[PDB]
Amino acid sequence: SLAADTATACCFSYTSRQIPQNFIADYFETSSQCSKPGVIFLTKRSRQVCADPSEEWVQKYVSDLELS
Amino acid sequence: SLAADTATACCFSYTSRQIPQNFIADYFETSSQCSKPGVIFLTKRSRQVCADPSEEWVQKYVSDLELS
Repeated sequence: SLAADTATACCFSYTSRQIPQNFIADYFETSSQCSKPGVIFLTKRSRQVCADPSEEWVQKYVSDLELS
Repeated sequence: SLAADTATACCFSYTSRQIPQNFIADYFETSSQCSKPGVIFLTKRSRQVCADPSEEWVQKYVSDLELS
């Protein structure tokens, strides 16, 4: 099940404060074509939050999502 | 009326063939932070189409949208 082609989402700035984990609904990695490495978190209320893939809390949140 | 911050849409490739103009519903210019200059057209069926801002048919479609 492939996705219809579409503009690419990119992160040009990261959130400076960690999101409460109970807000997190999903995540996905941004394209490498983008200027900066990126993790976009999706909240329960469908807010998009750009995050630094190198930060530990980001890596933790991603891991918790993947292993459940 | 400002917009909630969000991942930035970017175009990393342009459509190679011109869209039928009666398909076009709206347009917007992509951020300059993006790698490439971009016009994203939005079709009646909400398809997103990346287009080269330098091409004449793109400039024409944008003009027709702006002046109506």
